[PDB]
Amino acid sequence: GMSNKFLGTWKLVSSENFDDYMKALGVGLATRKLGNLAKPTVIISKKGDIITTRTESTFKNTEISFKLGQEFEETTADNRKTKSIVTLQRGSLNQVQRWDGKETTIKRKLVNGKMVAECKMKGVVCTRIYEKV
Ligand SMILES: CCCCCC/C=C\CCCCCCCCCC(=O)O
Repeated sequence: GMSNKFLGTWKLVSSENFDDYMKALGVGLATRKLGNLAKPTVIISKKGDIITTRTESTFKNTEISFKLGQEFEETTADNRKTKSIVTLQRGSLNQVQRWDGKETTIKRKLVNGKMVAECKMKGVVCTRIYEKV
């Protein structure tokens, strides 16, 4: 299952290409400006087979709870209503969001104790690095 090394509180220390990733999602300028300034905390916890991923920032908070491999309804930080699935692949916690015939993926993996999130849509790739708090 998911490594217990994912569990805990993570703080964003680096973000590369987030603006173009948000543009690809259809996020408007004012929102992108605040999104680029945000340095969120991400909290990953588990209760039984239910994993919760909570994101906290001054601008927006989000929270998803899911079982691996089972589709769930998600509301994203930019208020998309998606159908999402999280899978485990070679230690990587991989989230796919689908809405209106579109798709984006967020792959979270542990690298030397950091969590690295790779966000992909329409060939635009964003990398966000988090440190454990
Ligand atoms: C990080 C999301 C909350 C704070 C920023 C919200 C600003 C704009 C909403 C549009 C961004 C939606 C995509 C967020 C992807 C975050 C991936 C990650 O966990 O690093």
